Parts: sequence; structure tokens; C-alpha cells
Amino acid sequence: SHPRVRFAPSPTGYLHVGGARTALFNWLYARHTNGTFILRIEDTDASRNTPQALSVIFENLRWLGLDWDEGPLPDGRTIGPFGPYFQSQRNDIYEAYCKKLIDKDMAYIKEGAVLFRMPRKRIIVPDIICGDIYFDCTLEKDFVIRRKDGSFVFHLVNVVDDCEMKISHVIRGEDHLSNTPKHIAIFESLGIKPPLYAHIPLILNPEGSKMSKRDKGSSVQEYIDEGYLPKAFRNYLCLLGWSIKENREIFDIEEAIAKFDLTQIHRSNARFNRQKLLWLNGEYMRTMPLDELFPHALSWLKKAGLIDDHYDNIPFLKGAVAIVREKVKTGKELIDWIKPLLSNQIEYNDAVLQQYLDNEGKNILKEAFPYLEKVSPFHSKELEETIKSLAMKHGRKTADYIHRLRVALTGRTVGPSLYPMLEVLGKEKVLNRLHKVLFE
Repeated sequence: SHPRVRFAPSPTGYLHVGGARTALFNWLYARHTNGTFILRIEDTDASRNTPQALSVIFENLRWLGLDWDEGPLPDGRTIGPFGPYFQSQRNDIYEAYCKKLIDKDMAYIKEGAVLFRMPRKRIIVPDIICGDIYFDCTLEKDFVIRRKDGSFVFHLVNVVDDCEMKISHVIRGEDHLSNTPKHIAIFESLGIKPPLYAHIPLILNPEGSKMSKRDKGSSVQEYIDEGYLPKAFRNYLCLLGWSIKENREIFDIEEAIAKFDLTQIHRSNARFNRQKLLWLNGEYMRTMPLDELFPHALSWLKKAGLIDDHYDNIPFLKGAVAIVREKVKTGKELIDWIKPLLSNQIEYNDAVLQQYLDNEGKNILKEAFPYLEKVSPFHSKELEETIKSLAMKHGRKTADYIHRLRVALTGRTVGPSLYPMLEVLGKEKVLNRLHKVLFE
């Protein structure tokens, strides 16, 4: 019921995958312990901290189903009694703490900047994730907490706001672990008990590199744009340094909440496996409720294939999504596979034309055309019986018709199940396309 944890990002224009994971882990812990998850924004430099960047953090987190209990909201709003939740609006507070330190002789002015008196003793950081970490701080020199230009350093800022916001657990990446002795020292120089720390090993690529900021696939928006599913991406985010003992990799966020524990986060670096993520998104693609998938698909479709919901044949669209969904892995694949279904022209290349629609192929399709137009109802079962019967009549295989049919109708060699595809398109569309292929 008690814990108070926070995610404290910098708005740069994108939400880094690792930043997303850190937000998730904090959100998971808060939800597991009936605690409170706070969002504060570190808006230091005016140049790179635009309102556009802020919207990305809001929308990316919401897209992942991650709310927050206190913090800023769009259009200049805020919720929470421990605000304001912007670093730029807390400068008076930073001074009060910094002046208090000077008054205690815990800090001193030197050449226009304030320097914290670093305790040069041994300090053990009892990290929940990394275990006890011995630091020898006898070498560590004093450091600036407020710079010559009057601005305040992260090392002081994060301690101040953890105090003011009554933060119980600080969950962040392991790139902060080396400075936690500085942060613990400040808490102690203020007579305030330091929070418990849980530092998460950094995510690495399979070849050992960090997911750098200008690399492809470093940002959450990129996967959204590529057609990834919210619940799937989030499920994979839980897999980055954590598991459920069953180690079945697919589980819903309710299970994740019920079982999440900081002491079960892996001590070794998580590896970002794009193939597993791709695979995971396919599992959700195929199995999620159709009416839940459809709104995503429309949104993917609006970036090209369909008009802004002036598409009048919704029923056909749902049919084409339903058949493509059981075989594709991402929104991008769906768009590729659904393209010929929606198109009026068909995109044929010469290699498929000489292999499938040659003279022998056309004659094969010419065998089917008269029966495809007589068949009623134009349904998956009856259409398959017609092709089976055709194959027997002509001493052919059903594949001899099936593949050429798909090529003639879509220009593609692979795609949704042939007989359902025939149904969804309908007799008129099927016959008109077969007619055009055979008699142009």
C-alpha cells in the first residue's frame, strides 16, 4: 500500500526502449505493491525540451497501457499533491535545499558555484537488483551541485525531488549505479533516510552493443509505426531482464503485476532479440480479439490504403483483415498482404507472369472460370469442392489451380488462405479480375 516510485525522463522527441522498460518496471512495482507511480519531467534545456517531445512521452506510455498516479498531463494539467512535476518549476525548492546544505556546512561556495562536501568513506549501496555494491569513496573529490550559471546538477536535483516527493524506491537503469554514492551522501547530509535502490542492467544487442539513441529500433514510436501491437510490445518489455518461473514468454499484464518482484530481475544484461519480438507480435496478431485488432488495422490502413473512414464497405474490410491476420506478424505485413485485396489494379512482375500465367497457366485458369461463375454460394467450402472436382476432371492437382488463382487475383505467391480469400473478394471481383487476366 505504501511504496512511491518514479519515472523521471527528459523529453527529447522519442521514448527510448530502455526508458520504456524502466517506466514499466516502476509501474509494475507500484501496481504489485498497491503503491503510487509518479511521473516527473526533467526539462533542463529549453532548446531540446519542446511540447512536441512531451506529447511523445504521454502517448507512448498510454499506448503501452501505463498510466501514472501523479504528474503532468496534456494541456498544462497536473495531478498529484507532491507537484509541480517539472524540474524547471522547482528551482526555489532546489535553492532551499542547497542553502540548507551550506547552512549545515555540508556545502560551500567556490568560485561562483556550490560544491557538496563528499564523504570520503566506504559506502555500500544495497541495491535490490545488483545486491550489495562496495564503493571506496576516499578518492572521490567534491562536486558541483549548483553551477556557475545558477543551474542545479542532476546529482542534487534527483535527491531533492525524491525527498520532496516521498519516494520510497528508486528504480532506474544501471548507468546510474556509479553515482548513487553521491546521492546517498546527500540524503545523509540532510538527515533523511535514503530510498532503496534497484538498478537494472542495461539492455544489449545480441552482439554486445548498446541500443544507441540514433540507431534504428531504439524508440517506441518506431515499433508503433511499424505495426507492432501494444500488449505484445509490452509483454516483450517484461521479458527484458525478468521472467515468470514457468518461463512461458506470453502472459498478460495482470499476471505480470501479480508476480512482479524486483528481486527476480536478472543480474545479467537483457538481450534485445528482434526475432523473438517479431514472433511475439505474431502470436498476439493471430490470437487477439478481432474487434480489438480492427481499430489498429484501420489506423495502419489510413497511412495509405483507405480514406478517412469514408470507406463505405466496412464489412469487406473486416473480412480482409480477419484473413490476413492469421498469417502475418506485424501491421506492416498486414498492409503488404491486404494491398492486393483492396487494390483495383494488380501489381504483376514478369517473373510471376512467365511462371504462373503462361499459356499453360491461362488454360488452367480457363478450365476453372466457367465453374467459378456457376458456383453458389460463393463460399469457402463450396469453392474448395469446385476446385477438388476440377482437379479430378482434368487429372490435375488442386495446387495447379490454387497458386495460379492467387497469382492472377493478387500478383502474389503467398497470402491469406485461398478459399476464404475467394469468399471475401466475392464473385464479381474474382470473375472480373480473372476475366481481365485471361482476355486482355
